Amino acid sequence: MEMEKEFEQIDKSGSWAAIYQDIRHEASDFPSRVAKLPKNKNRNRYRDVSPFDHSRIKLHQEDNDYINASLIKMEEAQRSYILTQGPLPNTVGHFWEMVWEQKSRGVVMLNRVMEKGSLKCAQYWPQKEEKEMIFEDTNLKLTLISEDIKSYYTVRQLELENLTTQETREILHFHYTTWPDFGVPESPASFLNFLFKVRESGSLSPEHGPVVVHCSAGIGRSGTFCLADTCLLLMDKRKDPSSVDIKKVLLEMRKFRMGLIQTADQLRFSYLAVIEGAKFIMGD
Repeated sequence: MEMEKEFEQIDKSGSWAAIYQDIRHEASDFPSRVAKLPKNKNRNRYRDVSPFDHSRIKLHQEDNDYINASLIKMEEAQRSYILTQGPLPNTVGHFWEMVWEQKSRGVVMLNRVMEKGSLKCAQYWPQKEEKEMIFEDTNLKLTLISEDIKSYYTVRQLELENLTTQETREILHFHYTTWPDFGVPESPASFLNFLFKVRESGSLSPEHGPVVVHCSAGIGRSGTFCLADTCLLLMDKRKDPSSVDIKKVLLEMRKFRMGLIQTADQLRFSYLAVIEGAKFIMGD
C-alpha cells in the first residue's frame, strides 16, 4: 500500500496511537545482560534504555568493554549505523574511543546540550580552536578546526589524534540545532535538508566505518534519522517504490536496538519525511 494513502487513512481516522502501540507489541525482546551489570551503572543515562548483547558495540580494552551503543545493520539497503546515547561526564573518553576504533567519518547530533532547563549530554567537543580537549583515560586529543553555523544546523571539522601512535583523522560533526523542546517539527523540510548534507559528505558511505548518531537516549530522534534514510534508499533501489513498508523497516531496525521511535508523533513525522523526501528520489 502506497504509504501516502496509508498516511491519509491513519490521519483521517486518527489512529496514530493505535498503530504505534501495535509496533511496540510486536517488537523484538533480546537480552541486555552486560548493560545491567553493577560495574556499568554510571555508563547508562537511562535505566530503561540499554543495548542488546548481540548487537552492542565493544570497546577494544580488556578492562571494561562496555558502552551504551548499538550497530544497526540494514542488509537490503546496504547501510549501517551506530546509535548511541548522548555522552555522560564519565563516558566522553569512551565515545571518542569508539569513533576511532570503528573508523567512523561523521558524528550526527540531534539534540542541544541543554533542553527544557536540564543537561541532555556532556559538552564533548571543543568550542574554540586554541582550547583543545585531551581525554586521558583513552589517550585521545580532539581539536576544533573550523565551524559553519547555519540557520537550522551547524557543521564542524574536527581533528582526532590517537596519542599512542600520533595518527590523525578528520571527523565531521553534523549538529541539528532546531528540533523543538516539545513535540516534533511542523515541516520535515529542514530535517531532510540536513539528511542530504550528511549524505553529501561521504559519512554514510561504505568506504568509511558506520556513522555515529545520537540524541539524549539514542532511540527517538536518532531512530527517525536512520529510518528515514533507509526508507528513501530502498525506494531508490527497488523496481516498485510503493512496496516499501515503513512499519516493517522499523521493526527490522528494532531487532538491533530497543525503543526506536518514542512517540506516535515521531512515527507520523517519519512518514511525513519519507513521503516528502521521495519527491526528490523518484526524480523531483
